Amino acid sequence: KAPSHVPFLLIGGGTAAFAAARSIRARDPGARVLIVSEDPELPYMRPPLSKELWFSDDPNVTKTLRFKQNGKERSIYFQPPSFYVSAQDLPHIENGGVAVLTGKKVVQLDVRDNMVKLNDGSQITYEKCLIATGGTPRSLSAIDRAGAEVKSRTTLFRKIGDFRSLEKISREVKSITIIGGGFLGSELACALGRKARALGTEVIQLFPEKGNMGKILPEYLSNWTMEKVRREGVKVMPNAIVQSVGVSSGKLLIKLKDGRKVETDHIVAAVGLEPNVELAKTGGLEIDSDFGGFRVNAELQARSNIWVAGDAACFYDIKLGRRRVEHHDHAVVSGRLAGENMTGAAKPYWHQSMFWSDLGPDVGYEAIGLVDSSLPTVGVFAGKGVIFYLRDKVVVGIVLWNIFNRMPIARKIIKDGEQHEDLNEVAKLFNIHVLFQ
Ligand SMILES: Cc1cc2nc3c(=O)[nH]c(=O)nc-3n(C[C@H](O)[C@H](O)[C@H](O)COP(=O)(O)OP(=O)(O)OC[C@H]3O[C@@H](n4cnc5c(N)ncnc54)[C@H](O)[C@@H]3O)c2cc1C
Ligand SMILES: Nc1ccnc2cc(Cl)ccc12
Repeated sequence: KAPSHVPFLLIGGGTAAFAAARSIRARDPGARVLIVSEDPELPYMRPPLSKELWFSDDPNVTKTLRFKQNGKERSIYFQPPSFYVSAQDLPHIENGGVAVLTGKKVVQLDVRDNMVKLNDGSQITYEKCLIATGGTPRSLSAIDRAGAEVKSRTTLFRKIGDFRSLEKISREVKSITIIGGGFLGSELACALGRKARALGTEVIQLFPEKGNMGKILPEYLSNWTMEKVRREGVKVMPNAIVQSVGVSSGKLLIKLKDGRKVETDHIVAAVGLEPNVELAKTGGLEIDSDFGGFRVNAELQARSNIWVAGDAACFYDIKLGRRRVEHHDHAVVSGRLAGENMTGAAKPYWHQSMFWSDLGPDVGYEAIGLVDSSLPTVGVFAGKGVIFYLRDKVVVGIVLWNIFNRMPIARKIIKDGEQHEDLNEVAKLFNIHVLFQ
């Protein structure tokens, strides 16, 4: 099936890989691109798995994997199978194409010989290679010590299969507990909260921070967000640190360090991500000790014929410094950029990528740049506002709270690197006419 040589080899079949394949095909007409994906599915977008797919009117959504966005229905897959060609035919099809080798994992990378070895022993030589391996969900040490019973009833949410299995659980058990206050955990709490209001079931979200998104948003806005999640039918337990997890009367028992105890039927752990850097060993590729991931330069390049994009890429931002970003749009932007550089562009990361979060069709966040609650922040509000994240009197990150269609404005503010004595005048650029942290 897999040919012996391919011009463009993309390792990983996710968002960054697909954006690169499209970019390569657009920049190099007739290009022959092979995606190798350990997952059995073709490249698909993940944001819907914690959002639109749960708010669908169609009860066959679990099968169709179609969702309504404003309002137009679409598939979770980036392209239908008709868009792709088979790997075996990729060398011979006139004017080339894009092929996906599913159910196959690259286990060895030989940088000197421009070659990889798959889990089945097959070997593929390449001319240009992209590493777009993404990451694997983290787990809690308390769950790793809890035993097989607890582990079998704990979900690490990332893939289509995780959505299908958790959606079935939401219709079978009476209580689900989400561990993690980040965007994924909070989105899933709002999604399961909607499903639980109709079924009369329970949804719990606990995390160590004082409020939802506490590591991202300032405290005043994190607390406002916590109240909104609570009003979606969720029992939110802030300031909760898990000490142990066990099984009691057939139910899961979560013991917190502060003495509280939570009984539940199923657990969903949304506690971050680890970059998939296993190939750095055989490949002799540098890993970044500070941010994790493959260390690459501003052009996303690691070695002469190897680039890295997406969640796994720790890159140099010429304006904001060395970073590693784990956002959907960043995978598209960095994958597209890598693709262009794999066809001779030599372009640095320049167009900043944005990210967003929806806590239902009511609350919506957009953000861009260096967004960290540790940085000093200035928030101008009017249920609506903009949060400026500062560094040396220069806005380095922006959060748009219920403000839409103004990302190009935020992108220009950060690019300009200007200093501002009255950020209230900058807030007017977002149609905002007070809080510090
Ligand atoms: C449920 C969910 C909701 C999200 N919602 C949002 C959102 O609303 N907004 C936002 O900005 N971001 C969101 N994100 C983040 C965004 O989806 C990720 O940043 C994006 O998917 C990263 O793209 P990627 O190509 O780098 O990695 P991935 O999408 O993880 O793709 C990597 C693929 O490569 C495979 N792979 C790994 N190693 C190998 C190997 N050795 N050989 C072969 N294949 C391999 C992995 O199995 C995976 O299939 C969400 C993520 C999840 C999971
Ligand atoms: N709404 C989001 C914004 C950014 N990053 C996210 C990562 C995950 Cl895993 C889930 C949701 C996200």
